[PDB]
Amino acid sequence: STGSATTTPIDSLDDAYITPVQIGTPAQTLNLDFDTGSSDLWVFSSETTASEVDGQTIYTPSKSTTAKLLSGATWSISYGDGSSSSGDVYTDTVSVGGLTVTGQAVESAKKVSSSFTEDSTIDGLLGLAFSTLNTVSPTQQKTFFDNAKASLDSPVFTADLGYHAPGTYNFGFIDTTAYTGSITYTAVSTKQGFWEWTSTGYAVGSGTFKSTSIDGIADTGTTLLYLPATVVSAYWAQVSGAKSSSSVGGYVFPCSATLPSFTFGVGSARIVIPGDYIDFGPISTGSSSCFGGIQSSAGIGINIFGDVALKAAFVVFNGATTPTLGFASK
Ligand SMILES: O[C@H]1[C@H](NCC2CC2)[C@H]2CO[C@H](O2)[C@@H]1Sc1ccccc1
Repeated sequence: STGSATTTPIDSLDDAYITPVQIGTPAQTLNLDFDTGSSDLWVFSSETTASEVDGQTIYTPSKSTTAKLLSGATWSISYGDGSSSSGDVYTDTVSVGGLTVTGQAVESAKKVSSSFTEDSTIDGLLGLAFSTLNTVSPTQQKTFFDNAKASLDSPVFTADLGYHAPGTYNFGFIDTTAYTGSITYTAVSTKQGFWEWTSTGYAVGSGTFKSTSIDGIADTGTTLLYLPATVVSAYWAQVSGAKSSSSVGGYVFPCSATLPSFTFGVGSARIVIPGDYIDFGPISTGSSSCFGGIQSSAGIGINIFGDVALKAAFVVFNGATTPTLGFASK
């Protein structure tokens, strides 16, 4: 089997991407944030505290003839930005782009934090990291990919995120028309539950490539590119007037600037992030100070190849017995 679904930016800055997902019988379609940095599939629901729902589409398990409460099961998660959600668990039928999993754990939110409430465009998350990170207690549950894997033509999924444009998530096959040149595969460590790999270095604009190992995670659920302070300083030093602002919470730059590209290494291959991918627009409406799309990971504990990096590539999440990651230009 295979599946193929279009993923769409939630706003003009590509702050996140949403992908339609069918849950239950009859289908209830929710727009979920596919997140390769977490392992819970959770949704706004009929159980979510009413004051914490503000325009999201909800899953109503009582209207699904295939929904079954998973007795005694609860979940609770918190993300890097300090947002969180929690609730109870159903199993139900879940389909993505024509690929169907029966008995998928669908984690129904009873509570969500303010950031989730305030984002009307995201109805929940679909985790695609390793199932060892799944938060369901007392019995940990499998991700959609882990449940689908054995049925797939090939045990893989691919992320092809667009810049200011729709893109695609494919399950079970590699669309050889969706990239240029070859896909370069690189080793993954699953020891922290992430698609964790080591980039071979970087360049800023037309500058010389610096060979240096950068361990980080391929994370579709993180908007920006978070890298070591040394690397980030080298990037922003090439932008006149750019500075790290403690008040704003990172590097900002004059909106009149032309940003240089940023290249990262995948083995001997190179992925080039165009400068405009690194522009996240005015810090507040009407400001001429713009927020940068490359930021320091110093306060995080891990480097994160988020959407700013991934959208510059066709990315293969290879879930073979020994997982690997593939990157191609496009
Ligand atoms: O990019 C943000 C995400 N924003 C959601 C998007 C709709 C706007 C969420 C999910 O994860 C964090 O908060 C990351 S920042 C991060 C920081 C430290 C560690 C990991 C990630």
